[PDB]
Amino acid sequence: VASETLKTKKMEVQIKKNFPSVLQYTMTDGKVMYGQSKDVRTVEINGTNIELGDDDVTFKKVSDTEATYTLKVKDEAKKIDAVITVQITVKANQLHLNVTKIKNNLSEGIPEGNGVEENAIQTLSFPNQSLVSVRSSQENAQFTGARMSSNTQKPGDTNFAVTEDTNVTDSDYTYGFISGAGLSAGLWSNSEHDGTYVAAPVRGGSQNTRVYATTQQTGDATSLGLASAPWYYHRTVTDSKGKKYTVAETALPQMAVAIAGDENEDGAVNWQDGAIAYRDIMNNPYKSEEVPELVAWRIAMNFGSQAQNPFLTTLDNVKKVALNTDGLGQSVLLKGYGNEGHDSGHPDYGDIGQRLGGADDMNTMMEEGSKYGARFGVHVNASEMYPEAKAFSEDMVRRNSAGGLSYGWNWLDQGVGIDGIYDLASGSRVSRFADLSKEVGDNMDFIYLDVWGNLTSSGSEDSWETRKMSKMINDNGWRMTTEWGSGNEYDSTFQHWAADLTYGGYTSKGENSEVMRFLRNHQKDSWVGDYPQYGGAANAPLLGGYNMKDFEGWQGRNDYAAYIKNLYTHDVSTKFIQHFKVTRWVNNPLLTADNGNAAAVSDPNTNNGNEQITLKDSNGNVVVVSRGSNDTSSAAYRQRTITFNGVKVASGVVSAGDGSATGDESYLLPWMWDSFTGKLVKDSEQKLYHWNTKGGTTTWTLPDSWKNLSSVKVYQLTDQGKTNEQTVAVSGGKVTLTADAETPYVVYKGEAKQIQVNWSEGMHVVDAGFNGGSNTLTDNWTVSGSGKAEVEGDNNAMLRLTGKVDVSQRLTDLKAGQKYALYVGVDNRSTGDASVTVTSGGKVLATNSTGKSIAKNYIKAYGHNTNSNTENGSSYFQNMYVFFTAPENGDATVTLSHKSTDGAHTYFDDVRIVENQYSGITYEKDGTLKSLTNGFENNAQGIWPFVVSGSEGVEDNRIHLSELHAPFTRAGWDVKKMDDVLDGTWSVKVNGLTQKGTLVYQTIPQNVKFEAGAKYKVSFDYQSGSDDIYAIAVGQGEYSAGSVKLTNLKKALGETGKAEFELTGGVNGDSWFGIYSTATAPDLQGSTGNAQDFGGYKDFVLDNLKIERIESQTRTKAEAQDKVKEIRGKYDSKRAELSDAAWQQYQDTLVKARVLINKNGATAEDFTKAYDILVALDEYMKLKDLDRKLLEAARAGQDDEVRILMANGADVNATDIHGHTPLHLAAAMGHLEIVEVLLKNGADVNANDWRGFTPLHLAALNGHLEIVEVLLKNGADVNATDTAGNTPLHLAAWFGHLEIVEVLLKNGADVNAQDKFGKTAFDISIDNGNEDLAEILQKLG
Ligand SMILES: [Mn+2]
Ligand SMILES: [Mn+2]
Ligand SMILES: [Mn+2]
Ligand SMILES: [Mn+2]
Repeated sequence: VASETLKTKKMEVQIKKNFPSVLQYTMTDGKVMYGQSKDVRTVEINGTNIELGDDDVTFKKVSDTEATYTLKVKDEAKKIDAVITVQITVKANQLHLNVTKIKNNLSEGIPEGNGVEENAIQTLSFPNQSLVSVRSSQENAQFTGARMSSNTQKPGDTNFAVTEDTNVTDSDYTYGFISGAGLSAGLWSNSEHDGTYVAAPVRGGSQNTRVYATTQQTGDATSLGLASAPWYYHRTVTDSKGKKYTVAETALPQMAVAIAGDENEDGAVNWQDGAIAYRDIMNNPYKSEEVPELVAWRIAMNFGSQAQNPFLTTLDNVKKVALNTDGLGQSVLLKGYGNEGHDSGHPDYGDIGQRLGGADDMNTMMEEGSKYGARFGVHVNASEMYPEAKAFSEDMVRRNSAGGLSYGWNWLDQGVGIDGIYDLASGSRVSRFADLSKEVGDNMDFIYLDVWGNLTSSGSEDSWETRKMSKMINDNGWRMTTEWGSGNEYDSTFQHWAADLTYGGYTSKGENSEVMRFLRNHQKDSWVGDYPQYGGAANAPLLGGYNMKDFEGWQGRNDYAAYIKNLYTHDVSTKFIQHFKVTRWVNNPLLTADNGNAAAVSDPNTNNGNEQITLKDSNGNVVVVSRGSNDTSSAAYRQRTITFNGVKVASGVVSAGDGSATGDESYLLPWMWDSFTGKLVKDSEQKLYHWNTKGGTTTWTLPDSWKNLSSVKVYQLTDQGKTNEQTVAVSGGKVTLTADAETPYVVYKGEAKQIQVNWSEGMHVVDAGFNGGSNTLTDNWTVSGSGKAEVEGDNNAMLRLTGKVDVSQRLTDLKAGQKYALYVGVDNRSTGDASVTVTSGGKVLATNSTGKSIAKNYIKAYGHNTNSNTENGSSYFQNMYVFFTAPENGDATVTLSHKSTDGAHTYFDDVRIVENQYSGITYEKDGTLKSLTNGFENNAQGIWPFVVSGSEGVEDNRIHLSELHAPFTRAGWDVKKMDDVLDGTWSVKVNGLTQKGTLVYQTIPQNVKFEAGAKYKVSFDYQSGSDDIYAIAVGQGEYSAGSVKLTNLKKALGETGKAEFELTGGVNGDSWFGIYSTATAPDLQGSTGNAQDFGGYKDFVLDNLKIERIESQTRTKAEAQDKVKEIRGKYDSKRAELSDAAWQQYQDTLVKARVLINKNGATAEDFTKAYDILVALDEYMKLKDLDRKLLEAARAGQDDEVRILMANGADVNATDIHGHTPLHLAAAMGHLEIVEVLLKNGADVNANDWRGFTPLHLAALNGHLEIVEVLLKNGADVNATDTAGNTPLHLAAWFGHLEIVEVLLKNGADVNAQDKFGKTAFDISIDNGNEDLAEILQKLG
């Protein structure tokens, strides 16, 4: 066989001239490794194997390190005619085989827009190429392979001896290493092939197998050789609509081997030796070099327009974690960074959440946080989208075989699957990442790709697709991170279901492979950590494993202390270990002869034959992690010792990662690296992290570079940073440390200076979140008053006020003459008012206040929800707003204050100053509300003036600000029957909250304040899917069922409806209105499946709210005096006959009104307010259900009972659930003996009900000739169009009566009137099926 030789200082490779093949590798020491010793010249194209002849291969030795081959690959029958150019290069102990050019003589290339390239070279391989091989005739001939396993009970590895009986053909592995005759080598390929896996719950590149092992006979022996799995070149793919595409290669085909001897000098030559060498040739995930620095992983969540975590709050929280960890690196995943929050706006990647502070605040957060070693990344979705998203198009939609939508999940809106192949082949996805790139430049660290591999985008989402997905992302300078534990083996540096050990159970975790973890532990957080509950891989892995907890809303996670406790429990040590590369791993108790690991490295001379891992860095430092015993029944199985350069730095049992049992582990870990590129720090910066689980006193040997010190400085780490400096003596290079249980300490060689932190940079105040300790109330905020101001809270610190106290601070960096919103979270337990006020040189620009807070916080992702115990096991925190214009003066100041000097507490947190164009609030001269309008077009956050109620308890509330994207968000697109937006770009949307029997959302006095005794006209535009599904609720104080007044609303589905009612301020000023979910079931109109959800039958949209004060009539001292006489006469003698709690509320109002009336020097305004309050008291004192019994009396036919209730004092225009007044309920039943008497008492004859009609329509429909004539006399609207369109003339002819038409037309009924349907007066009688009504219609009409 004509050959030639390639040379390096480490080896000489003999290569065949007739094909790109190796005969042998001969190391400097003479050890030889075989290649393909047999004449094998196979080239596979598009699945057809073609054997290449002598005339088909051209050879050129370029240099001593390189050869070029030109392969004439042809098959006329199978439409194959290509020219493959192969390069072979040698470098040190490595060999590379690259396909550098692929010329297709049957194609002019891919037509524009990734059209189908006919006879395209889709796949390429060299079957049984045997680039590297071992024979059964060689000393210790063995194979080690690795496949994907997300199951802690099932290893992904295999280890067996290569014996005469070894028979395999194209056996695929993610990794394969062969060893024998004192040399080991693994094969690397960039192949995107999907194959054999052990356990994986998803696709998304989990099944990437790039090595193919095959046996053949080499005379005497059986030879096992490794080849690369097939490569994809110009692959043809099909979208959900059947449209076919040809997409170019992700990269050209590449492969390599690295020949190793006894690399770890352990006297054995096995896969571990090849693995060490493999690192020099293997692909490395982009930005994997930074993984060891990411000590503090967490998610900062935003959801449902709430803006729970604006970008500049996230920066303050980075500073808090930096102080508590002494500056260890961080990785913050922004979940809901975009659009309205999490699972909103998918897949508009470039739409940075405007309510969070937009791209401007994101960049500030990223640039500034980077100074503290914090990395930032965003949660994106490439599988599901919502109609709101500007990317939503018919082409983007995934469709099924039937041609219908591939529906996603319904929550705030209905998600629709994205056609993944379209999104890739059209260039759509890559332009959306480009949109984000434009916003973030080079500031953002990573992308977090959710769900990829679950098969929502297509039934494929394979390694080829995943590779192209990771490329798009890496090309914009972003490190790849994803959801599923097994997902994206090639490019992911983090799996959420690997790092958050709680999800999915033991079958769905990180990578369970010794081979994979050996090779890449330092490059990823994608392994199995401690979660003993799962067993196997999760029972005290020696290398640790990232254990992720969160404190910023993700899944209601708000516990800061547990977050930090967990960092020091598992993640400091895990990260320390990641600064070293595994070089040896013996006695793995997971690997047995029974699970396919007979040949696994089992040394009885290291660690008593129990598990041990040795790791080293590029500087020759050695870490040794040892398991106390390989018996899971022994207490020692969970005992680990860690040594750094032969010195004990950690010992014990970690507290169980599943939170089941605390341990005893104590450590003194040398942290020698900066939190940036991880370069070594200087001696004055060299530090040790100390942790003692049980607490107590432990003695330790300091690292060698500390042996000559006489003392050390120890600081206890808090949210304030380095505290309680201790000087500890050093005797014989040893220290004694007393530590409290689960408490962090940092040890320095000398005195260390405090990390400089300037709280709330860019937030227009200093320390907006109250994280500066007790000290902020001295240094940043200014306290004045008799009362008490304290920074209370061991978790999320708040401001706690007691008595008369003013906490104030100057506003900075405001834009002169620009409109700003200033909101603060407030929880008021005091009856005395709690205020927010913006002033300029003594002038009050804006003020707002709250009495006792009347609504518990149900926002899951918010820091102070009712599950957070602010005081007495609850949280009533809700954002209180002020709107002002920044002064030209340039001198503005905020004041948080408490008015009454009672004992009760007021809680404030998160002072937010944000540019805002809202101007819908118009006041009176006295400062109270004249009117409020909201089109929801400028909401700083949330559904303001409404606040979310408890129909779903503490949840990621299915209520948010809906966005316009026509035609997709409008009624009529697909199965959609309701508009998301009624007016402008925004509305308040409720999704599927039917049959709750409780309040959905409501106004609160701190947003809308309804003055005791004052009348208001509440009006809004709305859309409700079904009749009686939602209701307007009218209450006083904290909501209690049976204490609220409901008005069930009519179906407005695709047509904006209108609602308006009169609200009278409750005697205690805690009156409000909102939306209530009734008990009646939706009218799904025969919808099946997701159609029930998307349709809108279960939904409620509200827009254009108008609240107007109705100016009352001016009263005299007299009118009011007389009203006290009247009110007391009716309810005095009835002393505790009804209630005792309601007697206190009655007596307190009579005192209030008397004060106003009798104040020496009172005025008409005092007299008319005392009278209006009294009128409202008389209404509260109608506790005996008279109003609900009067309506019950006109119904049944009780002509005698209406007489009793009316005179007694029941409401003249009392309404039921359908807005029927006593006139409506009696005009329809045919009771003239009830209507004649009710009309006399000034009962609203022109009052509109549920269907928008007056008792004219109800007296005409049921066939009452006596009630219609007496109604028109009393001033009934003959020309009255209802919400349904029908006037009293129309409905009179529909049932079957004529007589009414003549009595209506006489009074002035419009015959030319046309309803909403399109029917007129005469047109109705044609389809009636009778000419008995039509005859008198044609005579006059
Ligand atoms: Mn070795
Ligand atoms: Mn706070
Ligand atoms: Mn609007
Ligand atoms: Mn939405």
